[PDB]
Amino acid sequence: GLMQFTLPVRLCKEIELFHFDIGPFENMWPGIFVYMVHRSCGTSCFELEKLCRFIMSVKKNYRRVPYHNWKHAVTVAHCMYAILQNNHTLFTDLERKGLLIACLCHDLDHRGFSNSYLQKFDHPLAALYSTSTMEQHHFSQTVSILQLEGHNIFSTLSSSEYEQVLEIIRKAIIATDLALYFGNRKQLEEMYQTGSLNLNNQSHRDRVIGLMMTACDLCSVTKLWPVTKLTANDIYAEFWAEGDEMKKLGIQPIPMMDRDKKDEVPQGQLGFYNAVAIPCYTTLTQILPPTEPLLKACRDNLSQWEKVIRGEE
Ligand SMILES: CN(C)c1nc2cc(Br)ccn2n1
Ligand SMILES: [Br-]
Ligand SMILES: [Mg+2]
Ligand SMILES: [Zn+2]
Repeated sequence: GLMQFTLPVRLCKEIELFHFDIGPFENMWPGIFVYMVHRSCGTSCFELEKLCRFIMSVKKNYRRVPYHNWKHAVTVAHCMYAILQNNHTLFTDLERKGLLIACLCHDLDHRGFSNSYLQKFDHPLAALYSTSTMEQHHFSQTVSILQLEGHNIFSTLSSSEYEQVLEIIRKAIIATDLALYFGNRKQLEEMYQTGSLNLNNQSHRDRVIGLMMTACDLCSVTKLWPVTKLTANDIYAEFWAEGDEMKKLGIQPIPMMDRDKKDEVPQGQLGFYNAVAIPCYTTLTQILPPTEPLLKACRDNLSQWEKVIRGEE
């Protein structure tokens, strides 16, 4: 009970900032996650023995793909940590517990392919779940791991608190389906501007937690330019692999995914910052003013992609 995790000074300070990079030392990522849980939640939220066993089973069930991997899991959990710490009083005990676990689990057993590719492939998971295919699988794997002997980090919740936290985690993971993001932000935009947004309305919290999840999931666009630039390589390596597999099914992939059309990437990143990222962190800043640094960092990187196009790097 008296066993804190402590990090080296540079990490101890930088981890509090939205733009923190968890680094290339895999073996430190579990301790980073626990540190965050302890400061975000308490030293008491989870039995350390069970948490550690839950973390290492979650790690095992992320695959060795270029981007949708264990590092992404922890990166996305860190962004949620930064949002929760800069918005101390807005979130219940259960939400703080549930959301860091949601973020760590959100891409469990991802194979590096989109919901579209599963459906064109006719992957079994596409028959089991017609929408938010991978996201329903990710929630399914989370529940599977939670039910391994020794792994129930929630065992000390009441029956009804347990049901609420698994419901927070399910909606949180489903919301990482970018197809659902557009409508979810449109509604939050209207609710904010007409003044009807009410954080005591459960259906409204759900929407706001969904946007937080989109923001954490996209947080690679809110890092320092060199982190953003190198992560984009990993993202495009999955896209081009998926484009290769589309060609194998006899389908010309969208250009984003065509490795013959790399030249078009900087313009494609422009489109994405403008269509998805900027609107996402704008609406999030409006709802949760202290998340402004994510918007500012996102704008800085949009500006960096504009420079790539103009031939200035
Ligand atoms: C090109 N689009 C779909 C895309 N998706 C992402 C997600 C993140 Br994080 C960063 C860049 N991109 N680029
Ligand atoms: Br990126
Ligand atoms: Mg995902
Ligand atoms: Zn993700």
